[PDB]
Amino acid sequence: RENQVYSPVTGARLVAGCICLTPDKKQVLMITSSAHKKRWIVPKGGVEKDEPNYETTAQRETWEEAGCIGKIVANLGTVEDMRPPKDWNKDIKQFENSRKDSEVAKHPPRTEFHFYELEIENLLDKFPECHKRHRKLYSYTEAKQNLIDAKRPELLEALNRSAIIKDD
Ligand SMILES: O=P(O)(O)O[C@H]1[C@@H](OP(=O)(O)O)[C@H](OP(=O)(O)O)[C@@H](OP(=O)(O)OP(=O)(O)O)[C@H](OP(=O)(O)O)[C@H]1OP(=O)(O)O
Repeated sequence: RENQVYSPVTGARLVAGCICLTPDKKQVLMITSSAHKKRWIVPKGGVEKDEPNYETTAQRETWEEAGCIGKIVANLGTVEDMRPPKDWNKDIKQFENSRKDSEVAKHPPRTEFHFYELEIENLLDKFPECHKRHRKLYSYTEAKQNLIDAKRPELLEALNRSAIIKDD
């Protein structure tokens, strides 16, 4: 429903999420997509009109989607979902070409993500989406490949800004 908040500039939907790390920072918590049962992503969801800050949305979504509780130790800033609209590929105009580079035709972002780094304090076996998704820890290398397989580079960018140990 329209409790959703949008960028007043780009009309992008405003989303907050967490990069949930283990205390040793060797692993990150991932959840399976609802629409696509095999795509592994990280907890995130739409900011609602009542919510006073992005941290609120991020910790609410981390609980609802991944039954995870922890403390926010870092602001990982913003990343954007620059996937083109559903209109794309049945359009006449598709790409915009430079002399030494190629780009997708200029379009507004779908989503603006505000990500936080969380240190996991507890994982509970029961949470609101406990039967709708799976949830598992992955090393950096495993995590990175999951996000490419999920076709979500903006989520990998968020992961890369975290303190996750990448030497594994
Ligand atoms: O609201 P959210 O943040 O929880 O995200 C929902 C959904 O939002 P909605 O509330 O408007 O339905 C997204 O729709 P858009 O905002 O992109 O239009 C959808 O992205 P999509 O276009 O299908 O793209 P992909 O599935 O190919 O990535 C996303 O798929 P995932 O991120 O892969 O899981 C879903 O995640 P969730 O259901 O939690 O697993």
